[PDB]
Amino acid sequence: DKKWLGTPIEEMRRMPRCGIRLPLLRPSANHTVTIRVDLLRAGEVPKPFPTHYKDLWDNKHVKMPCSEQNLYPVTAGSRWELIQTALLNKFTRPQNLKDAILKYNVAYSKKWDFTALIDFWDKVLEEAEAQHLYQSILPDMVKIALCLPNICTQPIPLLAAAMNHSITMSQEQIASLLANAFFCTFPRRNASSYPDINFNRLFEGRSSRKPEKLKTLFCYFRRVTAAAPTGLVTFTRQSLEDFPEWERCEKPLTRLHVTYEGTIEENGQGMLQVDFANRFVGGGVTSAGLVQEEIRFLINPELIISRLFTEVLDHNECLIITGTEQYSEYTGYAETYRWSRSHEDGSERDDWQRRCTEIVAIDALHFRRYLDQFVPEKMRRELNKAYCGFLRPGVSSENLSAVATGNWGCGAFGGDARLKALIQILAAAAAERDVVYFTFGDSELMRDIYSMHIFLTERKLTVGDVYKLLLRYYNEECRNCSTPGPDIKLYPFIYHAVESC
Ligand SMILES: Cn1c(=O)c2c(ncn2CCCC(=O)O)n(C)c1=O
Repeated sequence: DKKWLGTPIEEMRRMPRCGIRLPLLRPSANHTVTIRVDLLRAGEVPKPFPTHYKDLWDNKHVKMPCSEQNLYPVTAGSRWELIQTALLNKFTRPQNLKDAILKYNVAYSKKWDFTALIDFWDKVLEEAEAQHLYQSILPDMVKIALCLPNICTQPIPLLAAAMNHSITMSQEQIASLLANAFFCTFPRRNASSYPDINFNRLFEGRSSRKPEKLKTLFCYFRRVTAAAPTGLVTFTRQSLEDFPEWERCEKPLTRLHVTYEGTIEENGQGMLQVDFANRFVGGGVTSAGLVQEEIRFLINPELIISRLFTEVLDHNECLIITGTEQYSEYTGYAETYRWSRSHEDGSERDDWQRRCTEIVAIDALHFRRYLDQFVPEKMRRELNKAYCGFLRPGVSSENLSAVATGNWGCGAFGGDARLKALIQILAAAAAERDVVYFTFGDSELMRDIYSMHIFLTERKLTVGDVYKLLLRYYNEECRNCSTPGPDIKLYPFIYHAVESC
């Protein structure tokens, strides 16, 4: 019968109800705020601050396509003026859009393949859908792109490695920026520690995934150019310098809800939603990937702009994004992913007019050899990564939502689900958060995670006791194991070890 086990999900803390009343929104050395805070009002489009466009062109800020420093060889010409010229033409065929984008990307005229764009327009859409795309959606997208200097007036700092810094910007500013990314306008982003931002890889090859990606993104573009979204989104890079001594951590485990049904994004509303991220945030979203991270970034595209400014994550870092809106629904996953329909996001907004949706990008390690992940160094790494993603310095536990997650770094990256579940349970306990864990049809893993959790909680083991058990497993079954897998599985080992004692 049972579709879930443990603590009822109803009993887990959610935003906005668990939330702290926010401090007043204001810019500081660690918080860039790109709108008029004095004028922020529910239901109104935020007004950019400053009033007039200010340009920085340096290695600490985004290089804006509308910068006077964005030049091209004629004698230098203004590449911004060239962009305007190229994009302010009627498109009636996909080649027209390709050629427009190539006018200010001349160096890529042989490298960039547009097959997926051509096939989407010509071979996937119905004739009327194609016509709507080129008569309405694309010209609307061009106009919001070309409005960039009136919309994004404030230089945007890069979130570079080791910085602890936030950027709070409007959904409207994001929309403008992403339309630019679609038209591949961001300079010096094509030719190494930053993800791709321009959408050029979205247009290449013949993956059956590409039409679904494109439909999902057009769903967003149609929505945000028809009526400006009125909210804000904050991006925070978080870097911890000190990590727990896990073997000494005396904290108790927290509560668990575990289910083989539901999704993170729908069932975990209001909770801290894990993005199973690439270290290059968004991974394959505007190229060939389509698993958990790429899906979330497609259905909540404001996530994608993190790639404009977020340097590759180091082992002690994460990215926390608050306020992204869901614009699409889907079915399937990976090679069966399909766009279903438009989504009307019902989420409340906090006092900064952010949707009460908090997502954290934590990248797992890739394990070439399965046993490599049980090495103490590798276990501590994953614990500390997840801990960084879950910890909110200067917030009490009662104000912290549950963590909504699942088999983080399992699948392509070769992670063990039962290990990673326990790692996350320990990270969460240390950060004083409950765990809501989704196994996506895998009912045996639901029961196993549940049985281990209740076992350890009833015997009141601490984070440190459990971590020492993981060390014993490494020392006794892994370190001098003759074979690809060890003699005894982790969970059975832990049950025998504690029941022994
Ligand atoms: C993280 N995650 C999943 O793992 C998931 C899934 N749906 C099926 N699955 C299971 C994997 C199915 C597949 O491998 O194609 N969803 C929606 C998901 O978020």
